[PDB]
Amino acid sequence: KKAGPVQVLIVKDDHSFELDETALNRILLSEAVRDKEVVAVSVAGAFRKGKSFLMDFMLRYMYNQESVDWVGDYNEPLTGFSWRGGSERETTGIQIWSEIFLINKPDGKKVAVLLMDTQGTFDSQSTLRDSATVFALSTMISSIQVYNLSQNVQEDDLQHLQLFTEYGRLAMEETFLKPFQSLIFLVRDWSFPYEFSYGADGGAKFLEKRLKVSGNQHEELQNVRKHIHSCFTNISCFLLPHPGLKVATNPNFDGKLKEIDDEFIKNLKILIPWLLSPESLDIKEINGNKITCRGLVEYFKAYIKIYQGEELPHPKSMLQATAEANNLAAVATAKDTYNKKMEEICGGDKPFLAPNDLQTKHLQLKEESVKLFRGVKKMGGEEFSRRNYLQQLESEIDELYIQYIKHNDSKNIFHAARAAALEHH
Amino acid sequence: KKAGPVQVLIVKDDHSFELDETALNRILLSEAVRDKEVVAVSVAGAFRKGKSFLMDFMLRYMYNQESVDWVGDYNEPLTGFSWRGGSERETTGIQIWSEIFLINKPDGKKVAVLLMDTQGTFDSQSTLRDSATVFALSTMISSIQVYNLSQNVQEDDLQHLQLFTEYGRLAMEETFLKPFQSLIFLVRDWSFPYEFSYGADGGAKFLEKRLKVSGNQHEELQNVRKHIHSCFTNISCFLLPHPGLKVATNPNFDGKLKEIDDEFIKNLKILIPWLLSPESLDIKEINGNKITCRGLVEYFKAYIKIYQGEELPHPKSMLQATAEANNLAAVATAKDTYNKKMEEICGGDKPFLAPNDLQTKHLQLKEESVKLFRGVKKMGGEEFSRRNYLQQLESEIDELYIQYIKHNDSKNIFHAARAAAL
Ligand SMILES: Nc1nc2c(ncn2[C@@H]2O[C@H](COP(=O)(O)OP(=O)(O)O)[C@@H](O)[C@H]2O)c(=O)[nH]1
Ligand SMILES: Nc1nc2c(ncn2[C@@H]2O[C@H](COP(=O)(O)OP(=O)(O)O)[C@@H](O)[C@H]2O)c(=O)[nH]1
Ligand code: ALF
Ligand code: ALF
Ligand SMILES: [Mg+2]
Ligand SMILES: [Mg+2]
Repeated sequence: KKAGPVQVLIVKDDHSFELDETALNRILLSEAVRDKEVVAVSVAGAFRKGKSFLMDFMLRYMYNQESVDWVGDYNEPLTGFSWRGGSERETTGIQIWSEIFLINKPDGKKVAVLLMDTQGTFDSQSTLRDSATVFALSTMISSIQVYNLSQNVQEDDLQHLQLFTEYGRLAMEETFLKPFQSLIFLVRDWSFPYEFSYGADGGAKFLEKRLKVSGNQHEELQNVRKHIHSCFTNISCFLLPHPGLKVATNPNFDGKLKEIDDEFIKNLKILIPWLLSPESLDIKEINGNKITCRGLVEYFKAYIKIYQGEELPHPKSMLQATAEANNLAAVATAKDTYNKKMEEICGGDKPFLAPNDLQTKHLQLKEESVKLFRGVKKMGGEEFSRRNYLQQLESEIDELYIQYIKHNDSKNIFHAARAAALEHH
Repeated sequence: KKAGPVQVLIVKDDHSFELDETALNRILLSEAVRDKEVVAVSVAGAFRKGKSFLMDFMLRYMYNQESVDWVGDYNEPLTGFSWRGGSERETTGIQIWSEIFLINKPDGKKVAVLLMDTQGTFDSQSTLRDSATVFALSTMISSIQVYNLSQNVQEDDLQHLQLFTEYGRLAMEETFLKPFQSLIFLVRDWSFPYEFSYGADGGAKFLEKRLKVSGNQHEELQNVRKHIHSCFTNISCFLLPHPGLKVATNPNFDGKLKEIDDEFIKNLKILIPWLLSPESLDIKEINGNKITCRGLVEYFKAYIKIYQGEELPHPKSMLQATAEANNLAAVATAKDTYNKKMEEICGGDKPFLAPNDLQTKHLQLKEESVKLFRGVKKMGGEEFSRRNYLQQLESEIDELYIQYIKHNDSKNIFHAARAAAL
């Protein structure tokens, strides 16, 4: 059996997740690797952006780093993880390479290298939770996360990175250390080498500016950068040239280097050993402990079990989350107002109210609190409120009303009995 | 007296917005155009994606429409709205062309055409509110919005469009009609003509598949699409080839067609008249009324005034907004828990409680509700909860306690004169 890609995290059609433990155990629990300290390299980011393609050049280096020309014969097609053109996603879930690479580090340590390829985020078959779970899991498992971006590092990219890494952090053991190790902002099709050079040095200068935290920036900009810095012990950036229009657009392209732009190739041959050379391979650490292949299986099972449950808050889009916050805040105000107004008429220090007098004032105050809730301008507007929050508000007000019923009754328990006795009299 | 770009929506370093009303009035209130029905064409989308570059080719068409060679001499630099390479944003706010084009529609109606160029969203200096205000205002003002995207239409693109259009709808008057008119998904650097042909027909098939609502689709995917369809009376899509690496990467490139990929040019010459030909020009309508240039000016002013205040909720990042929702929900659960636990000992059907016992049970139940609040897993971290919600929750529980003191005291009454009489 030849080495090949192995699907380990499956996303089902109903957006539930399954770990193929058998497949994962077969690769990571073999006698040759299971007790080896593990290096886990992942690539993640927006879909359809060359992630699998890049990983297959990483495989070439992993297999041929001892040869003079690891990058390959210029007529050799690019194989391994499945990659292709087209606007529909190819990789789903998380796949790993079936052959764990045993690599000697300069300090004599023999480490196991795992390569992890991921479903691109934001394809139109996936919920936000699907995309967040894949990104979070790949970040939580990897010791090197290659965050693959197109053309630029935009503010929505940083917000997505923040959301996905937060989602990962929420599923992890509490720790005083940073949750993750190495992040690489890999910018595909960097177009401004005259501004910042292709490679890791122009990348570092670009990203140093782009991620810099200033106490004088708007807190929204500050906090996304603070978050990202807090998550990773090392953050780097590599700017890659466009690979040429043949790579991007020719359907007959199959990965041959003779059809890839030369400056892309030069930088690819710098990028890959920079990421993967024996010196650069950071052993995976979780909660301050170096992890073996066997222990990584355990964390993969632990982490996925959390995401298969419902302990964590659901990832929400900007509009959904803001609409919910807007509605939650207005429900609280409307209910608080109903409470305070009811206290004015049937608080503990107020006289007993006849039941239909209490009912009249409750119905009026309930209506006033519903009109107040409805009047608050909220994202998603009236339709989202009515379907998801109005019934909750009216129901909770009703509950408060029944409490006030009992409070009020307590002040004159014989009201109805005495009334009936007196009506006869 | 040369036409040029005019900054009308000014964005300041403090993230405030200013309308240059003098400049806007000078352009759209002149005698020749003030009473004409207006067509407003905007381009909007992520920053650094060639929006101003595109609009400058729109300018060439708008001036040289009658000519077969409107695209220009192949040695002519591209001028108009400022465009350039570099990773840092150039256009800010909203600028318009100072010359309003007068066009005869096929039915003989003469309309005024306004061209709007916008600050790309998500640049490194902008809050989400900044980006949403620009995108929403340009959508609310334009009758044709070219949503300029790079390479593909991704689900986050649809979510951004939903957020920005929702933010626009929030500032508009209630209506029984769709709020906006024409939207064009312009996919720059479309790389898969073997899957969907370059141009409008390939774009239509591609976008139809992207925006289709299906019954078996997760409702989160359904809902963003239903929103987008509910917002626009016409949604189309154009797939544009990459312009060539020189356009993308050469710092001396200045817009000469001779340095632009011929297949890009071929589709560009189809795109611009497809967008801007007299038949294509959609007269701006707001809530079912066609708008004039003078009417459009008032809406510029009215809409920005709404965004300049705080009547509306602010757009927030996914994490910020989720953290707030998570904490608001946990606060409500904590207080609701305290309420129901207090009802078990001081509800109307419970006996009078000695004040010291009530205090002790309050203190315990408050602490339980605070522990509940703090233990609930939330986005944003424990410090966000502690700094922004914990003390208010404790204070609100303290207020509820006082209500319960009064309910409890009502159960221990003694009237000395009544007792001595009894
Ligand atoms: N524009 C561009 N295209 C690339 C690059 N690298 C690979 N491609 C092309 O991008 C497409 C998607 O590749 P793939 O690895 O399957 O993307 P993935 O979905 O992110 O894994 C293929 O057609 C590749 O030839 C790049 O750096 N820039
Ligand atoms: N890749 C690519 N670059 C383009 C395209 N159109 C223009 N450009 C380049 O994009 C860069 C930014 O253009 P500009 O109009 O200032 O972008 P804007 O910020 O969206 O207004 C310039 O270097 C243009 O030469 C396109 O279709 N594809
Ligand atoms: F679109 Al992909 F791996 F991100 F096929
Ligand atoms: F980056 Al821009 F106009 F969107 F300069
Ligand atoms: Mg892939
Ligand atoms: Mg611009």
